[PDB]
Amino acid sequence: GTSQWLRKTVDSAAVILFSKTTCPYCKKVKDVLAEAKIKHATIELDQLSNGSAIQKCLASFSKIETVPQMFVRGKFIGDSQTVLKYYSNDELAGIVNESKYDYDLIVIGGGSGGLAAGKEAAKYGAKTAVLDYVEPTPIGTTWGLGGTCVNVGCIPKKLMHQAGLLSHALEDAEHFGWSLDRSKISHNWSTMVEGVQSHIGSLNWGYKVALRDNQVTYLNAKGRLISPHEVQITDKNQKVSTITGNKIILATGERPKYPEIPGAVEYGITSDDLFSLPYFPGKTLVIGASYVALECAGFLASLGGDVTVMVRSILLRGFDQQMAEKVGDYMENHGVKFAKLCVPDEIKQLKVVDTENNKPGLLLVKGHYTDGKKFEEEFETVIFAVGREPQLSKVLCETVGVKLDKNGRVVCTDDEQTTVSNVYAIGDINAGKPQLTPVAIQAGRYLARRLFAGATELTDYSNVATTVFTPLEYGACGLSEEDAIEKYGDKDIEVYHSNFKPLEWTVAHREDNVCYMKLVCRKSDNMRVLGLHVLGPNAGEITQGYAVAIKMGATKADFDRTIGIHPTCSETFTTLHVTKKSGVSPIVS
Amino acid sequence: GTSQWLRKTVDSAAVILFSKTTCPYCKKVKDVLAEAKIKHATIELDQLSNGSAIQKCLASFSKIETVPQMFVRGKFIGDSQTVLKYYSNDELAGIVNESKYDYDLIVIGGGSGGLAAGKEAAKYGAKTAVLDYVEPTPIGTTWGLGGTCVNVGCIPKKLMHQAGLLSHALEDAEHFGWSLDRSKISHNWSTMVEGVQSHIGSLNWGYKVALRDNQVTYLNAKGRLISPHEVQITDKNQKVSTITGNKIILATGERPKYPEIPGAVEYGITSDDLFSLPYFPGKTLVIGASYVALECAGFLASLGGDVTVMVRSILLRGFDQQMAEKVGDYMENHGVKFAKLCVPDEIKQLKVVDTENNKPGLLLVKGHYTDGKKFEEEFETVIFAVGREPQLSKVLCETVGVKLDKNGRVVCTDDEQTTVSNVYAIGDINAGKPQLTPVAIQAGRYLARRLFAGATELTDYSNVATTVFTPLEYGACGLSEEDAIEKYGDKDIEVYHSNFKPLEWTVAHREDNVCYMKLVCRKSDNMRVLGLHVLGPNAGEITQGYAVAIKMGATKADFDRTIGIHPTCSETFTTLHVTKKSGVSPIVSG
Ligand SMILES: Cc1cc2nc3c(=O)[nH]c(=O)nc-3n(C[C@H](O)[C@H](O)[C@H](O)COP(=O)(O)OP(=O)(O)OC[C@H]3O[C@@H](n4cnc5c(N)ncnc54)[C@H](O)[C@@H]3O)c2cc1C
Ligand SMILES: Cc1cc2nc3c(=O)[nH]c(=O)nc-3n(C[C@H](O)[C@H](O)[C@H](O)COP(=O)(O)OP(=O)(O)OC[C@H]3O[C@@H](n4cnc5c(N)ncnc54)[C@H](O)[C@@H]3O)c2cc1C
Ligand SMILES: COc1nc2ccccc2nc1CCC(=O)O
Ligand SMILES: COc1nc2ccccc2nc1CCC(=O)O
Ligand SMILES: [Cl-]
Ligand SMILES: [Cl-]
Ligand SMILES: [Cl-]
Ligand SMILES: [Cl-]
Ligand SMILES: [K+]
Ligand SMILES: [K+]
Ligand SMILES: [K+]
Ligand SMILES: [K+]
Repeated sequence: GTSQWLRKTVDSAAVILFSKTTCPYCKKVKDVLAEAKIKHATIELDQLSNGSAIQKCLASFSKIETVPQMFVRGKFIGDSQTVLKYYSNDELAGIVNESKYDYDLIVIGGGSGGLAAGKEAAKYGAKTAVLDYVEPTPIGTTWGLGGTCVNVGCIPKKLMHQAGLLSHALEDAEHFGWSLDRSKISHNWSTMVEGVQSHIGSLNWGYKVALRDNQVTYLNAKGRLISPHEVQITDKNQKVSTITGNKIILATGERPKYPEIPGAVEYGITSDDLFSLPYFPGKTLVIGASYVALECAGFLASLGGDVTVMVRSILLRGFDQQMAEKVGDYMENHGVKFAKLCVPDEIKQLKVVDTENNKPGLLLVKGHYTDGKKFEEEFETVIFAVGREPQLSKVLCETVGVKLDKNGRVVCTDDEQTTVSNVYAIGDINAGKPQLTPVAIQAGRYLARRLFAGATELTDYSNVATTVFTPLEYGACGLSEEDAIEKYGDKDIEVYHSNFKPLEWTVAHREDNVCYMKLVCRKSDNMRVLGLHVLGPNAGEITQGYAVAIKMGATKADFDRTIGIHPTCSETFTTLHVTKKSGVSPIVS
Repeated sequence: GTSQWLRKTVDSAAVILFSKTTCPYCKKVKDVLAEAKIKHATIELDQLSNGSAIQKCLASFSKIETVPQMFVRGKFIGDSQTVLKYYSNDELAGIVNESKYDYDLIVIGGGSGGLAAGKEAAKYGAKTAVLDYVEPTPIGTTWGLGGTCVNVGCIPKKLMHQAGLLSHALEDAEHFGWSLDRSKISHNWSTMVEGVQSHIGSLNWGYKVALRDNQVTYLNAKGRLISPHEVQITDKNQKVSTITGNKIILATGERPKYPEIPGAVEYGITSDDLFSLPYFPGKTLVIGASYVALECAGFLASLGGDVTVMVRSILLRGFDQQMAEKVGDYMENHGVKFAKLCVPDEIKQLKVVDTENNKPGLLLVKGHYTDGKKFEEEFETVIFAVGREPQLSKVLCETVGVKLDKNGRVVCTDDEQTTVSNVYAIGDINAGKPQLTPVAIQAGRYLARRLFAGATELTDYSNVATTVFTPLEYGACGLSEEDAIEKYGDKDIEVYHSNFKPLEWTVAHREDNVCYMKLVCRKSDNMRVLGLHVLGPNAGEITQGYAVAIKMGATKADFDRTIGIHPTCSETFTTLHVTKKSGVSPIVSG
């Protein structure tokens, strides 16, 4: 069962060397290639279970079983003697560039997955193109290379979150003996946005150069797949040309949804517009209850905003709801208001945005609660966070035969492969996968290795940790309590929980018994940890490490036998004893 | 194999119930005991590999193989019919108190290990006493129940560390758009100490109540083992009485050493004195280079102190020295000066401490460098951090026949047992163990279970993670790079490293490529992680989780196959690719 792979590897590899670590002639070929700046895949037969078998099977393609053996785009070019010849003749350099296609890999979308998968392909000799185009938001907002995370996501939102937490640090400082008057300290939104944008601008250029450095051809162009190897590009001048590629990776991501109600698109904004917004939003309504909505509501309120969240049903749908409710209660006792069981019917305009004076406008939101009562209040700014969607109607002609699911997302096999043999899909557009930056990065790299370096390792999308950067952070890894109970049954679920108080909150006179953690375990499987959950400061930092134990199948005994680091929030995970079955209080003393 | 256990368990258990989960009369006995507020051990025979064998073996002690079966201090009390009889007659509270000894357990020392081991013993019906006495420092400083960590260690030092970090928070705030000038903001030492001591006072009281609530007899008394079951106590009035215990746990910990040079004891202080000090130390010398010395130097400097560290040899002896050097370089570019290769010869006094105005005095430190050159500078305050030592009775433990090693520490087996069968030792006095609070707690609890609840689980003292709360924190778990190379050979050691920059430092205009992490792995064992090391903010929070993966034998492949959380410092451990062998640079950029 080796030859299936060898055909797949040889034919799709751009430049590949079948080698050994202990082949003197394999060393000479490697050394030379590096001097000619010729990048390539290297598969070392002496470090594979099936080494013998592959040597004998190469005979099909090369007519010989020796090492080394260099291939270019499916074609055997030779052993060490033949490659050195072409080098001293200078015909080698032009041989490794001979391709049917302009490009070994075209990547449509220069975001988290695209950039990762392009840079990795180029490491193994792939003639690579990244296409990126940021279609503007309704009010005109646009941005540079990087994707959602870099420009309008993880990066700006966490920096603003940090702006938020420093507020409490100013509070905490007086109690820890510092002589500042927190009451006479205000926040300048423009100063903050200047700093955030400055950093994004440098990430934009950083990514431009990363591509240039690794000989990846960046085109600032809308790409459209008109057939399996043809990509139709459209540049800033509307100049429409075609470029050919062997392997196509779709990596186009998603954009914010707007509710289908009058005034939404005209008068309100999304996350896309928030992170470069030139004026303070002022009195703000966030419509939606996802991590984006509460993250944004949280930081706006911490920067002295008047913030209301309108929630259709529940907070953080898809997350453990005990933890979701605790996140919401924190925000509610710390200045964020909620309109529960409420939807928007209409956005009406009272004042237009004053670009002259950097003020926002003024809007009237009409809505209604589930019992039929009316909602009617003024807000300076209205942020929709009611979901994100792909639009491959833009990007793939429906006639190419890439099956999309009911929600517009690409249906892929376990190796990111679409219904077209040479076309792949990664990141937010890959149906069913968790919509996270690190997941788009590991998927994109691991795919590029499989295409261009004969790797077999697939991405593992299971037990992917997360962190919601609400004023009080919520980290998690694996199943919500409710999901564990549905899958294994209540009699098979043991839940260990405890409140805690960060030592930093003691002198600072913050709350006892609001920070909280639990382990959802499975009795019949040695109390296997199915779910880790924590609400407190630096939840991401706390949670991350445990993701490795959970991947490895950590049991409750594994948490117990580990010794804590003192003093930390994290340590309380090493001494949990109170079960939900016991009814004993998780408050601590 | 199993009757050996049953003898050991039944004999040493205070109150124990041989049970099953699906025994209706076992439920009735349990329910009743809980109503009578009678705490006890429960062993469920139907949840053990060896269940059948234990039922048949009870016949030696009880004359029967039924469940349930209740025992008190090695005496069979009865089956369910006999126990429900004794309950309705009210003879039952009587029967569970009968003891040869005043106490099932005396614990000498009410610190991290002692308090943990006493509270746990009482959970399983043990008649328990905790003795705690704080001998005052040379200047007279003293404190409440809780031990070194609570009053003089982890708690006050991290709170002062937090005071330190908020300095940077004030700086970072201006850049994130907040309208304060760091230059017009100073720190009040007394305000800070007031709040820290307030918190310690609440832990002092908290611990006193936790003991009372669990029916543990706290005695504020110097305890002394005069024989294997007899403990001689001496209260604040010098009233010298004796109390008997079945099992004795020594948990007396350590106190600061002073160098044998003139003026050290008279004119200078230690960590014990610092955390309640009524005046800002001002221009300060720390002698020593341990985690205490650099932790204390770091926070003093951050609170506008003029701080110098005198280092005999290297920073953080016993820790990975690449990481130790990087911790020191941070402190050096952030206001801490170092006198390298230097020892103190003399502390001379120029002014006495000004108790009138709560300012310090003034001292002259005379010392010398390893090349022979002189050292002479004025300091307002001089803190010794040159080691801690067991203050254990040095001849008494001999009279009793508890072997101490050459350094004053108790030589124990892997089950915390001393050379006297009924006497145990836990925490910093236990020779060879890591001197850490959570290690003292785990030791104490797991021992109390083994004595009073028939547990067999030992403590695992290996790969116990640490965190040095230097202004830039250093977390670690397992072997230093140099220790791994010495044990396995350099050919077999692969080291993955990378610099990083916290996103929080980007708008804040702090350093690129000073934060640093590495994984020391073993090539011949699937790149098994032998050591994780990290210098950045929240190092303890970062490090903790990985301690569990390493305990379970995490490989590099295990870190790679895990997906990162973005954006965090921790995630950079899920994508390390640069080896030290390759010579490629650790430096990064977005
Ligand atoms: C507000 C917000 C906060 C988030 N916070 C986090 C977080 O903290 N942590 C986390 O892990 N994830 C977070 N995410 C999710 C994360 O941003 C995404 O999972 C990730 O960016 C998606 O990667 P991608 O490459 O699939 O798509 P994207 O990063 O969206 O990249 C797609 C790119 O392709 C462009 N494009 C579209 N069509 C074409 C075309 N035809 N031709 C060329 N280019 C095209 C798009 O405009 C974009 O530049 C957040 C998302 C949002 C919206
Ligand atoms: C400055 C400093 C900072 C530290 N920071 C940390 C940290 O961040 N994290 C960490 O894990 N560890 C830290 N440690 C170490 C930690 O404090 C110790 O490991 C821990 O205190 C050991 O607990 P123990 O029970 O062994 O002894 P202790 O906690 O010291 O308890 C011993 C107690 O017994 C009393 N005693 C002694 N003899 C008698 C007697 N005959 N009768 C009655 N009472 C007696 C003593 O007065 C004392 O109260 C720090 C230590 C210091 C000095
Ligand atoms: C994820 O989007 C939703 N899925 C649902 C599934 C079942 C029931 C309701 C649901 N509501 C939403 C989005 C609206 C909301 O979150 O209230
Ligand atoms: C434990 O203290 C020491 N251990 C050593 C071990 C081996 C060699 C030298 C040593 N010097 C010290 C003394 C403190 C110091 O390191 O400066
Ligand atoms: Cl750009
Ligand atoms: Cl609860
Ligand atoms: Cl500084
Ligand atoms: Cl920070
Ligand atoms: K759009
Ligand atoms: K706590
Ligand atoms: K533990
Ligand atoms: K970084």
